[PDB]
Amino acid sequence: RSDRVAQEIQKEIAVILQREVKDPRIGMVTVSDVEVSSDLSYAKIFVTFLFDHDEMAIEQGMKGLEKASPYIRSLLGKAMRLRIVPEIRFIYDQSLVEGM
Repeated sequence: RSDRVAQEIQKEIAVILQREVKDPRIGMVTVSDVEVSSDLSYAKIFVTFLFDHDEMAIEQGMKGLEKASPYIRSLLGKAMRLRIVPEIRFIYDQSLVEGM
């Protein structure tokens, strides 16, 4: 049943990340996927940043995301109305992207 939670979190965390994260060095934070453990206890949030050329900026953005994790879990909780909100971890997705 982790699929429903993962799908819901992807939907909702996308919205939160677009609205709450404002850092010009990384730009829009996009959610590429979400995986949730079978026990619905943990979630992995794969993300990419609009500006990905400065390695130090990417790191600072990933630290900002971890520092902001408790607040982000609180927003998910409100958005999803879950009794137990999974712990969350952010992972930068280095998968191949074309775009154009």
